[PDB]
Amino acid sequence: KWDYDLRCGEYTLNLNEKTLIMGILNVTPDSFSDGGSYNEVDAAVRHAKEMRDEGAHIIDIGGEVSVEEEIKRVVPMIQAVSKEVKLPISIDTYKAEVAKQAIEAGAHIINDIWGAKAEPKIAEVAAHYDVPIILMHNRDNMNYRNLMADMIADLYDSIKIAKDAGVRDENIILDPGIGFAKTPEQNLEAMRNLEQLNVLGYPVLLGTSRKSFIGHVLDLPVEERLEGTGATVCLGIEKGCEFVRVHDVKEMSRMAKMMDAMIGKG
Amino acid sequence: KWDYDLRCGEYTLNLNEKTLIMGILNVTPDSFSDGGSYNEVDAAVRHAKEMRDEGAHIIDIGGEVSVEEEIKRVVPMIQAVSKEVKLPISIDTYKAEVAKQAIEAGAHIINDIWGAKAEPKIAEVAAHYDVPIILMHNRDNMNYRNLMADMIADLYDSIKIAKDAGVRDENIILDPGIGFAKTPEQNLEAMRNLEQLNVLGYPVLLGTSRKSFIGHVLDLPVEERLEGTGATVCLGIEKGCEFVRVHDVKEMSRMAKMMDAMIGKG
Ligand SMILES: C=C1CN=c2nc(N)[nH]c(=O)c2=N1
Ligand SMILES: C=C1CN=c2nc(N)[nH]c(=O)c2=N1
Repeated sequence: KWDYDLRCGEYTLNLNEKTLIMGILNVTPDSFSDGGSYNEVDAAVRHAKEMRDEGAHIIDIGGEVSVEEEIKRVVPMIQAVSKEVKLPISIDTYKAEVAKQAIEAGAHIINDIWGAKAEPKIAEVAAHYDVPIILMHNRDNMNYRNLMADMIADLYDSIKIAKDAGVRDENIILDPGIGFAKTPEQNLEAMRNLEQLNVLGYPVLLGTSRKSFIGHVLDLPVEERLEGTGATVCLGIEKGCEFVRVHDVKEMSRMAKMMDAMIGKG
Repeated sequence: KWDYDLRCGEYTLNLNEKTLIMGILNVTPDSFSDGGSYNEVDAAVRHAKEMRDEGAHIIDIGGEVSVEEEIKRVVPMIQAVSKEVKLPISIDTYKAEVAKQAIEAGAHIINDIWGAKAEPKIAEVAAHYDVPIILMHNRDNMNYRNLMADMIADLYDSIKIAKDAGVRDENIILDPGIGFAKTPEQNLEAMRNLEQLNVLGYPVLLGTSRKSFIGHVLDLPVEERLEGTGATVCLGIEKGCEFVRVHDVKEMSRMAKMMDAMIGKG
């Protein structure tokens, strides 16, 4: 199906072998420093190692409240994790300056929850360093005419912005942005029709881990949503996503591996 | 989709509302009695109550090594669970005599892992008491020409046997019999093509809980197969099964409920 591998730098990710697991890194900050402290960075490195050991294929590191200090927080973490954990790293920001810094520090993938709409300059950064970028569907409103058709239009608006900056098709990944700009019922609708994103011809990453719509369905708090997240990950993979962004790496990695075997992946 | 409810006796089960959960009852027998003892029956009642509280919609009670004493073991359990747990009960046997007894004792559904091929008389019992019967795919060999097409042929051979005895279409349920007469790779194939069973027009029940093919994929022992079973339950429901037969009721009931919401069931 995919005639190219995801090229990340020192690491390369096969898209046909298996559903690739993106581990979400804890960011419990130090109430005492501007960022960089030992307790903060060591908990971060510790979490990455655990996630690596539980089957994560990528570590996702997020800083999100001002620009200049977002770098201070996230830069020291990328430096330590990239050094001590042999996995590609993605920076969860939508800020151009931030992204530059993070790749500078050793991040391999950009993760923009605004799909280059918040700060289009980020796309230039992406093209510049030749890294893969994740373009999530988002918008500042919920007034959809046709949810799915609008998501695809919105997404395509991100691709245009990215290609116009020189981003290669092979370094583009899409995300339906579940839990963003969508009502609980709209979140279910996107899930139910996720396979439509495939027509755009790009690897799709899904991120539904522990989110409120799972809560709204099950009536369960964030810590009780492991079975709910599992359902959305299974249905996601059946509908053709290549990546999942989860908190419970051990559990999700197991279901993902079983789905893969069943649906003939790899 | 289904224009009739599953009529069980005092209980009636809706097929359109939700994926219905079948709890597998523990049968740890008393090494000291022929059957009926307090420790054996009380653990049984206790397990049923827990499963009811965890969201089970049916309790499945199995005796399986001789005919005359299978009744001794399973009859006292049906009597106590039917009295103390307000849920329909299914008897997991393939033996005509056994089935008669169990419904006599209060069981509402028959669960035949040989699909009326081991003892066709069971079908007569089913028609006689007007109870729903589950016809599982099975055979004494693994020499398939075309797995799916043979399963459907084999299954249809069970339906013929059942209808010929007077069983009404509405009291017929099918099961692909995962883990029976199939290699691990064939178990994955049946899973991958489960939606084909739908053309026969009968509610389908899937039973994959903790089975060896999950083990063969994950390389994990029976007690470590909760995420693996979860994958097969999610994919099952997406492919249109109306029932699942699981051990981990709390967990499976949660994923099933989330799938239901996502795929527009209910
Ligand atoms: C809460 C968050 C933060 N960053 C994300 N990034 C991506 N790509 N997808 C998500 O669902 C997502 N959720
Ligand atoms: C191990 C067992 C015993 N009885 C069963 N009964 C049904 N209907 N389906 C199964 O998968 C099944 N597995």
